[PDB]
Amino acid sequence: KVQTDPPSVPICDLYPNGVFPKGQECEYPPTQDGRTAAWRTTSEEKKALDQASEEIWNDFREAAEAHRQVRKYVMSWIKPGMTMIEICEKLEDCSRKLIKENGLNAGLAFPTGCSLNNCAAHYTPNAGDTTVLQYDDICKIDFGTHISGRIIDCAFTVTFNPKYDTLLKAVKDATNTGIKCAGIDVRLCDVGEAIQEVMESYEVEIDGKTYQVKPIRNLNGHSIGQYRIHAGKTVPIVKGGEATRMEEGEVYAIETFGSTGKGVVHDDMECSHYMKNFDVGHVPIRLPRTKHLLNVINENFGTLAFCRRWLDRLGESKYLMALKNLCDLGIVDPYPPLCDIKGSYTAQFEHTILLRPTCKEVVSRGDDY
Ligand SMILES: *C[C@@]1(O)CC[C@@H](OC(=O)NC(C)C)c2nnn(Cc3ccc(OC)cc3)c21
Ligand SMILES: [Cl-]
Ligand SMILES: [Co+2]
Repeated sequence: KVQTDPPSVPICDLYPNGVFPKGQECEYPPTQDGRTAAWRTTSEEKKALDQASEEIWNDFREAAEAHRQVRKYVMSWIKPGMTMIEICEKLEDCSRKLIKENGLNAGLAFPTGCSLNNCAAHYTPNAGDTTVLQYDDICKIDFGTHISGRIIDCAFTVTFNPKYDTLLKAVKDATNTGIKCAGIDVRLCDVGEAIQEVMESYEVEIDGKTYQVKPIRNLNGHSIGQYRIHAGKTVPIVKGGEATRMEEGEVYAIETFGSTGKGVVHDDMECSHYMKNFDVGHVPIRLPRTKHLLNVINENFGTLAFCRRWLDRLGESKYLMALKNLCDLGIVDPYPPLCDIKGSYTAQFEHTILLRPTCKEVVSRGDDY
């Protein structure tokens, strides 16, 4: 009936009637000629539509409340000296409990990113990884929760040295300015341009060197679909892209990455993250270890992302060759860590937003960010 400390009560038990709290609700921006969009908020036609999707928005809100409680707990104990494995296991244990993990009905949407320094995304440790979080590290915590395949993608940056404080502010401001710009009929490239303009208004000094903060050109916000983290609409963080448009009822991950490096990421380091190709259909496999592994993936993850550690915990071993086989057949795709140049520093902030008929909801907003 109230949440414990450390948190252990499922979000579903704290809201016994099943109605989960709304995120930050916002009027859409005015149209570019100048007209207002407040009418959506009082329209019967829009209120009807919105109600027809209530159970959906409610599933996102449950997932979002789990994400707020997990991240508040992580900020309380994450410290240099902890191993990356210990941080991810402690976060994931809490997430499993709060989301009340139940197969594909509720669970973890994707592995815990905890990318360091010049690495921006897609690092989680594999077994045996001895990496320890240090005092000068800049660490992107990116973790996802879901209810019925309704995904919260939300991310923040942890530091301990105040030298990064201005970089964190830039990226936060840039992300908030993306969120503000977003709305129905807005051009995706318009959201990108707003993000860029803000991001580059920021100069930062880090150990006696000055930089203008750059958005990472090839990391992008994106639409979200059911059991589909990246559903094909992509949002730049630089100027230049398609001028296509956000539509009513869609869900977006609005993320920005800021960098003191080239502002471009390349694959580097060993792969931890994998995910079935959403568009591959059924493929009969006779090779027995490869068949078994695909069954394990279909059972436990479907089209959601997973990592090596999550196979290990299911009791699978000596599966690397079978995993490679699935990648080589195109059934599974690998997602290796994405890093800017050696020596650079990268930061991230991200929320999930719902483009409801009646209002824009930053479903994952907290008091924290
Ligand atoms: C994978 C990542 O965290 C970072 C990449 C990003 O995709 C893009 O920016 N794509 C461009 C069009 C090149 C992205 N979108 N969602 N996430 C969350 C996530 C997805 C998959 C996964 O494991 C496979 C983990 C996290 C990201
Ligand atoms: Cl400094
Ligand atoms: Co993310």
